Amino acid sequence: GSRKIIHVDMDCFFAAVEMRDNPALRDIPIAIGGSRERRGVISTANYPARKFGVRSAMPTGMALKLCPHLTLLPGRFDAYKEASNHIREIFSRYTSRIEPLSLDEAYLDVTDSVHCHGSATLIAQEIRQTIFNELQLTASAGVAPVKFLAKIASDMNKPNGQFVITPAEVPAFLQTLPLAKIPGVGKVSAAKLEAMGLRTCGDVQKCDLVMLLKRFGKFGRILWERSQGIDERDVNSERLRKSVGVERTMAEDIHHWSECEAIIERLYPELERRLAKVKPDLLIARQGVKLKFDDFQQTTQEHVWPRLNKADLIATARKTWDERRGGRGVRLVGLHVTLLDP
DNA sequence: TCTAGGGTCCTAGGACCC
DNA sequence: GGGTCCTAGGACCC
Ligand SMILES: Cc1cn([C@H]2C[C@H](O)[C@@H](COP(=O)(O)NP(=O)(O)OP(=O)(O)O)O2)c(=O)[nH]c1=O
Ligand SMILES: [Mg+2]
Ligand SMILES: [Mg+2]
Repeated sequence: GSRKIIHVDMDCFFAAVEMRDNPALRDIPIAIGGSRERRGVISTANYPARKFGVRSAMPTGMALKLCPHLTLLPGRFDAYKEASNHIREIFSRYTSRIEPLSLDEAYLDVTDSVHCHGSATLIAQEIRQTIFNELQLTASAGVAPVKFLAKIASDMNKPNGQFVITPAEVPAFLQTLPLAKIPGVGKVSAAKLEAMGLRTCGDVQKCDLVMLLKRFGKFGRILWERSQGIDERDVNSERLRKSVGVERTMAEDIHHWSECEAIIERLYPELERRLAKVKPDLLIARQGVKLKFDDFQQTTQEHVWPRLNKADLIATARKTWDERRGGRGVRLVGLHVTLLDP
């Protein structure tokens, strides 16, 4: 009962789309992100820009100090979305067991595919080809017996490549796998783990499960499992959006409620529009707001509420402003909704 | 250099129920 | 005291 799992992952996604649509962007360093003056960060960068050290999540300020000729694009989301719709129609030609993780990424469980003589490797290659014809965008892929290994595999041979891991390669693959490459282990976790001489899955193999649950709860089980190649999570295909939010970071910290209110007036129409798309009657489970202060502490307050409603979001924001700002400057105001359950 | 905006999932206490 | 809902917040992903 080995499953055949594919992870497909578009190369340089936003930047690739911008380079296809404008060829002159191809060989010069580019990134999608907001300007330095807008306090922006980098969404992604093309390869000529990564060469300079530009990365996603990097303050644009730093990107420019690292790469002064950086061309900065604002991003065209409908174009990325269009591409994402296309690559999912392509997957559906191969299986209906498709679990998208974002615009540019999806798991596929092809275990029971009678397609490329049942070869998970050919299906992958054939998906990547056909995405490139049809879209002029390259993708990379990872083939493995479980979700997370397929994900790690998809990074191993990018851009425009793939990587297969068979059950037989699994133990050698894990011995040296750093924990930080496990999805769900980021900076903080990696540092706590490294603080106790745990760097690889091989280090974790040697640990006791009881102590691991004691010092991490459910996370430590997951760590213990994945360190062993164990990942019983099924490719889902039935997931639904749970929430929607709209937030803006000001060029300068605000200090007056009039300013906050004015921000909210512009945020609201945008949230209404985006919600109307998926819930015309605007019916919801919870609505609330978000402030982030100059000490980067962020606070949210949200409450049960039957329908998107501007005035209540403003009143809630005023309470929050008045009750938990303690004279700090404010860098960010946000609106938020929790969707109904079914 | 100076730290986005779109989300998901998990944890933890009190309310509330039984 | 165990479920589960409510609200707040953190880590992480893309
Ligand atoms: C990680 C990340 C990605 N994104 C956007 C831009 C990317 O083009 C897109 C896909 O994410 P990715 O697969 O993590 N990165 P990528 O596709 O640009 O690069 P790679 O080729 O997959 O390494 O999502 C951000 O807007 N902020 C982020 O911090
Ligand atoms: Mg990608
Ligand atoms: Mg991705």
